Amino acid sequence: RFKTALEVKKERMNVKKISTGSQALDGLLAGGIETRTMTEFFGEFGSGKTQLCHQLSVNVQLPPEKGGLSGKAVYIDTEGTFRWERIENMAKALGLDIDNVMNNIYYIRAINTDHQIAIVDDLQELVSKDPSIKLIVVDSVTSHFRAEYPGRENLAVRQQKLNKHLHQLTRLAEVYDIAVIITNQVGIRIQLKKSRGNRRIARVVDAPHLPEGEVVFALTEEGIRDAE
Repeated sequence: RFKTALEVKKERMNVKKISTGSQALDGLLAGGIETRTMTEFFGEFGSGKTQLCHQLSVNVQLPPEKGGLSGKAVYIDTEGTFRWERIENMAKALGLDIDNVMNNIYYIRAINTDHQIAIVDDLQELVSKDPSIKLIVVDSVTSHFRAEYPGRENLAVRQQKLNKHLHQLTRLAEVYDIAVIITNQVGIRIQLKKSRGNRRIARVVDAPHLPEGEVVFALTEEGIRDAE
């Protein structure tokens, strides 16, 4: 039939969140990763940030009753650490179908700063031609900017470009209703710190709607999960 754009906004405006696989982490996130928002995970190598980028990429495919949005993911690789083998282990843990899972994850390595900005330019067309995409992950988003504008001498210029790039990401998330996650090796900012063994701690460092505080979770062979 013939609708009004107001009906279309009401029918589509509902809060969409994507589970991390850990109930505890979800709690810290008021349910999970949210569309129309950019969420950053930052911390040291192995703190959990990239692993989360792999996990969320599969969970997004899960139906709503299982924590996903029956959507697809784009995984933009900055330092070439993306491993399908991890995606493989995770979709297996959930009993999902591997070839399909892997099939629903667009992937690309951004080789340098200009290619990284170009890719992000191109996503509108991609998410435009394919409405099933509900997740964009940009791992180590600052990597190439730090390597291309090194030192506190170039600090200001670096801040300038990055801010611009990250703005494009926000615009994308809000106009197309997509969840964007960026990670950094160091609206919502989450620090990740190594705890004992495979345990890791997550704490809200910036998020006006999220209660400040931290939680504990684990990096397991099956994926992101609650610590034993």
